[PDB]
Amino acid sequence: SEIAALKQEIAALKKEIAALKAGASVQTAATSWGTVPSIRVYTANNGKITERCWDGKGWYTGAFNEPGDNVSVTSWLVGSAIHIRVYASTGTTTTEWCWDGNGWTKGAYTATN
Amino acid sequence: SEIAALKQEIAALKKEIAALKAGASVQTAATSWGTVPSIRVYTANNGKITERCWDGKGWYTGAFNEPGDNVSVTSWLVGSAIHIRVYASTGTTTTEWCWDGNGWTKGAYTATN
Amino acid sequence: SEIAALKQEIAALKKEIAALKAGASVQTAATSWGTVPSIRVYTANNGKITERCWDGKGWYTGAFNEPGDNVSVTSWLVGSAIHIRVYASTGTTTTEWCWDGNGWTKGAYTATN
Ligand SMILES: OC[C@H]1O[C@@H](O)[C@@H](O)[C@@H](O)[C@@H]1O
Ligand SMILES: OC[C@H]1O[C@@H](O)[C@@H](O)[C@@H](O)[C@@H]1O
Ligand SMILES: OC[C@H]1O[C@@H](O)[C@@H](O)[C@@H](O)[C@@H]1O
Ligand SMILES: OC[C@H]1O[C@@H](O)[C@@H](O)[C@@H](O)[C@@H]1O
Ligand SMILES: OC[C@H]1O[C@@H](O)[C@@H](O)[C@@H](O)[C@@H]1O
Ligand SMILES: OC[C@H]1O[C@@H](O)[C@@H](O)[C@@H](O)[C@@H]1O
Repeated sequence: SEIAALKQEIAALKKEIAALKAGASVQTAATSWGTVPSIRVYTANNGKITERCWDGKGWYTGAFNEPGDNVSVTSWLVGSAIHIRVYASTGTTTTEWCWDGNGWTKGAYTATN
Repeated sequence: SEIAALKQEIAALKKEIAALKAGASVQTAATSWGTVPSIRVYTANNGKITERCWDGKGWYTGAFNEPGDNVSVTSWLVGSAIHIRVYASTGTTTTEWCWDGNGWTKGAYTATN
Repeated sequence: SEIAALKQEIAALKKEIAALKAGASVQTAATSWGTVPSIRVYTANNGKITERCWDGKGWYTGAFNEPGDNVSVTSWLVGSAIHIRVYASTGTTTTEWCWDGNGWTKGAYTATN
């Protein structure tokens, strides 16, 4: 019956991986500012984070393009200038990315002192 | 020893799926507004997103009830009117949902132009 | 050929778990306040959530240290006092944690009434 147990094991093994990846989806983060408002939506997909932008008219693709399997975001206004920080994580490594009005740059964030 | 390798493989196979789903949990997103404040907490559970609300007294169930395995949220005030956008993702499909004071509606967001 | 199918099954079984955990990473949430600003970044890692803080000078470790596999956060100001709510989830159990200026405390949030 060992071969029959293998047939059952193969079926259980195909079910266990089908179910894993079936329930798998992309992960997003969002932030907004002003009264219009502007909206930025960051999507982690297959180890890549990309950005979509809304400034009142329609949606378009933003500059942000960095690696990661997970993303979070916060932002604040200095008067009307927007400042954005995006936290991108692969494995156990979190990288901070900074928008301060003139391009994305790597930030000072570290996970442990 | 092939049958013995199968016994070991079955044990490794039961460990590999137990560990996967054991570490699995629901995913949440949160937003807030005002000085009271009001709080909204969105929970993705088994392909369903639902909403819990706090307006200063206690917690209750909100109107939001849409499919998705992942959720993010942002909100803004126009004077004292709250506007909410919720980003719900299943597989590779992200759907935007809009609260503007008179019911949830599907938003214009798309992932690629 | 059953033993040969087992050799193939073992290879498929080692690929299916390698790929799972390979794509696995930590999950983060972020919030900010003021014009400096202050930033708080919460990281869920191996069932533990910890906190990193920025108040204008550099990054340091905060007080927050609670269990969970997933985290979300929101915050608001009452004048200049910061109030924070962190939502920590293990399995299907979401616990709210409250910062109101004098230590973290468990909040009134429940998932269903
Ligand atoms: O004008 C669009 C730009 O807006 C900024 O807020 C950032 O989100 C940039 O990544 C983006 O390219
Ligand atoms: O502008 C650069 C700096 O901005 C601060 O607000 C923090 O986000 C730092 O980690 C970052 O390096
Ligand atoms: O009054 C409760 C209502 O508040 C709005 O902000 C939305 O979150 C609705 O989904 C909810 O039903
Ligand atoms: O109110 C409808 C519209 O509101 C805007 O702010 C964006 O979120 C759009 O994608 C949406 O369709
Ligand atoms: O001063 C640092 C403190 O700041 C508060 O906002 C909280 O984030 C605490 O957990 C933290 O220890
Ligand atoms: O300060 C305690 C209370 O604060 C409120 O804003 C909510 O977050 C409650 O769930 C919490 O118990």
